Amino acid sequence: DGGQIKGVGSGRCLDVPDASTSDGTQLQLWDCHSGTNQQWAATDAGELRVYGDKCLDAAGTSNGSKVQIYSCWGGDNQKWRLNSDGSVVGVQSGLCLDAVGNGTANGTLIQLYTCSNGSNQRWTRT
Repeated sequence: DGGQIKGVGSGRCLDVPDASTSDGTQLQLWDCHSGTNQQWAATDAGELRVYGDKCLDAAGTSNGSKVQIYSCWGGDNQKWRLNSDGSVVGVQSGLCLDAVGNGTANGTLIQLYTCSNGSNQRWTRT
């Protein structure tokens, strides 16, 4: 199924730019809508999937590491702990899904960053 993942601080949704299906495409914030590029399904394997067959994927384990779409393979960089406080924590990195530079505008990129309970690190279903 899946649905929107909205950033608390920005009021904008986790969005694959231009509805690309290309592996390595970095995620962004965008005004929320019903496009398939904003529908994320949480799986039992700990994934957040878009298009049914692409995984939310941490390209690295450090602060500033890009968060991208990528073909699913079961790796720990494609697993996310969905905490009750809105944080979305990468299993491999222990870092939070984070809107780059505390940005809120359309096109703000998504990265990993130290969990700090920031509004740019809190994510809600709608």
